Amino acid sequence: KQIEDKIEEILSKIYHIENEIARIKKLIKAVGNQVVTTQTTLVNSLGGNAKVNADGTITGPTYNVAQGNQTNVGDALTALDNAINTAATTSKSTVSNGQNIVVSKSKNADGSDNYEVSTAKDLTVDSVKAGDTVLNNAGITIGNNAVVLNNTGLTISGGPSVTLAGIDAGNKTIQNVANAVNATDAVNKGQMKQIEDKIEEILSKIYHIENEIARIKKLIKLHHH
Amino acid sequence: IEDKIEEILSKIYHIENEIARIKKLIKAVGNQVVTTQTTLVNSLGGNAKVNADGTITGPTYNVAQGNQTNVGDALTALDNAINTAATTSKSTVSNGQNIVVSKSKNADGSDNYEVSTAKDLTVDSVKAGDTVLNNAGITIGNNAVVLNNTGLTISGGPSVTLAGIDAGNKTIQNVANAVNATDAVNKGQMKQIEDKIEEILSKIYHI
Amino acid sequence: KQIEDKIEEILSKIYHIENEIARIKKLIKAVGNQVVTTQTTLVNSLGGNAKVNADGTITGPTYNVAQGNQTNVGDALTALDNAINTAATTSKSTVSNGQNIVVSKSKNADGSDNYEVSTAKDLTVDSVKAGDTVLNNAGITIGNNAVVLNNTGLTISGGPSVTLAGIDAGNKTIQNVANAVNATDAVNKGQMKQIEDKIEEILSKIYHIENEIARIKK
Repeated sequence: KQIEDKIEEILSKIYHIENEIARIKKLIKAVGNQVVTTQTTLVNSLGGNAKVNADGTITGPTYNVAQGNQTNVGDALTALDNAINTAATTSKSTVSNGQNIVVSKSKNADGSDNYEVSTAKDLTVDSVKAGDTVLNNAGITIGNNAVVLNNTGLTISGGPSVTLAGIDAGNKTIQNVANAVNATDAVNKGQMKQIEDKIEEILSKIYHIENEIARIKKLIKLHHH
Repeated sequence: IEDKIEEILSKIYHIENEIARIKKLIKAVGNQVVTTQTTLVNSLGGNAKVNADGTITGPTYNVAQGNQTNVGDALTALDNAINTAATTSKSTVSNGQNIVVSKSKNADGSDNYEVSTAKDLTVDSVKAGDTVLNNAGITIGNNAVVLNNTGLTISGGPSVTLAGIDAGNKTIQNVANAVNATDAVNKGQMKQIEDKIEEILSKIYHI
Repeated sequence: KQIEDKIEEILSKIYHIENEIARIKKLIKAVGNQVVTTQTTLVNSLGGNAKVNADGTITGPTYNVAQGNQTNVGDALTALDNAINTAATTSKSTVSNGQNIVVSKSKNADGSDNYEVSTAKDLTVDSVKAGDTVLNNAGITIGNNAVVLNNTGLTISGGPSVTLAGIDAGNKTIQNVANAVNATDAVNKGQMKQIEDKIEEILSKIYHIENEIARIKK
C-alpha cells in the first residue's frame, strides 16, 4: 500500500532531520566556544585591565604611559615616542667656558658628547695664594708682611728696604762695596783708612816737630845762661 | 494509524522549535563576533577599522621615524629608540691643562663631574690688577717696580741688579758703622776724622 | 482521505524544514569565515609571534622589550615608559665646582641644561709656573735661581742682595749716592774731597814750617 510506504518515508526523513539538527547544535556550540576563547585571548593579550563582562560586552584596555591615559595601543605608542624625543632633548647636558677657562667639545665613540675643560694660558684674577706667598693687586707678600714687594718697592720687616724714597740699610752694615770711582759713589772703610794713615803721619810729624822745638828752647836757654 | 500521525505531528512541532532556537543561537554568536572584532579594532587603534564587507583593515603605527603594521614591531622600534637616545644623551666631562675632573654617581644614578684646578699651575701669565706674573718675572704697574732675571728696578728710583746697586740720587739711610774694609762708611765715621783734623789745625795754630 | 491529506501536509512541512536546514548550514559557514577574519586579524596585529593554530585555537604574543619579558601589550608599554623615565634620569649629567672653580647652571633654548665653568677670583694653589718664573711657598724664583725672593729677602746669584742680614753690594760699586745728611747716612767719594784737600793744605803748612825750623837751626 502507498500509505504504509509513505509513513515509512516520512519517518526516515524525520530521523535524518533529527540527526542533522544534532550535528548543527554541535557546530554552533563549538563555534560559540571558539569565539569565547578568542575574546579571552584578546583581553589577556591586550592587558590594560581589559575584561569580558557578564552581559557579553567587553571593556577595552586603559593604558597609563607618559603621564596620561590612553584607551588604545596606538595612542600609547605615540605617547611613548613623544616622551622619548623630549627626554632625549632635555637630558643632553652641555658645558661652556667662563673667565680663565677653555672648553673643547668633541664626540665620544658612542656618539655622546665630551667636554674637555682646561684653563686659559693667561689668567686674570684678584689673587693667587701659594702657601705663605700671596700675589695680588698690591704686589707680592711673603709671610705675615715679612717681605713686601709693592708699587713703591721692596721692604723687609726688621731689615733693609729699597723703595722710591731711597735705600734703607736697616741699622746694619752694607758689605762688599767695591772702591768708589765716581764722586757720587759710596766709599768703603779701606778708602777711609787710607786717609787715616796720613793723619797718623801728620801727628807723628807734629810730635817730632814739638820735641825739636823743645830741644831748640832748651838750647836757647843754655845759650843765654 | 492515526496515533502515528499525531506522533509525527508532535515530532515536527518539536523540530520546528529546535530550528527556531538554533536560528536564535546563530544570531547571538554573530553578535559575539561583532563585539570581538570591534573591540579588537578599537583597542588596537592606529586607524584600524572593520569594513562594511566584513574585512578588517589592520593598524598602522608610526613610531621612531618608521611605519609598523603590528604591535610587536612598534614596541621593538621604541625599545631601540630609547636605548640610542639614552646612549647619545649622556654627556661626559674630561680634564685638560691645569684642570682635574672627578667623576661620581649622583643620587638618582646620573653622573656628576667635579671640576677643580690642578694644585700646580703652568701658564703663560697671571694678572692681578696692576701686578703681572710672567716669564720675565714680576711687574707692578706700568713698569713702576720690576723684578726680573737681572734683579730689582724701581722707575725713577733706586735699583739692585746684577750690575750693582744704584741709590737713585738719594741718601742711603740707617747705615751701621763700617767694620770690615769693604763695608760702607757713614757720616759720623767721617765726622770723627773731621774732628781730628780740627785738632791738628788747632795744634798748628798753637805752633 | 483526511489521512492522505494530513500525510501530504506533513511531507510539505518536511520539505520546507529541509530547506531551512540548508540555509542554516550556509549561515553557520558565513559565521565561520568571519571568525577566521577575526582570529587572523588579531594574530597579525599583535605580532610577538602570535599564531592562529590549524586546530582552532590561538597562541598569544610574547614581547621582549626593556630587557624583560612581556605576555601582554600593557606590560610592554609600562616597561617602555619606565625605560624612558630611567634613561631620562640617568643620562642627565651634572657638573659641580671643586677647588678654585665656579660653576653656573642655566637653561639651553631646548630646555636642556648648560654648565658654565669659570675659575674663582682668588686662587689657592701649591705653585704657579710661568715660563722661567715660579711662584710657590718659598716665594718667587726667576731662572735657574738667578734671582730669588723669599722670606729673608732678595738675592741675585753672582750679584748683590737685600736680605734680613743686610745689604750686600756684591763686590760692585754703589752708585748715585746723594750726600749724607744724618750721622747714619752713607757718604760718597765727593764728600771726602774737601777733607783730602785739607790734608794737603796741612801738609804744605807742615813742610814749610819744617824747613823754616831748619833755617832757624842753621
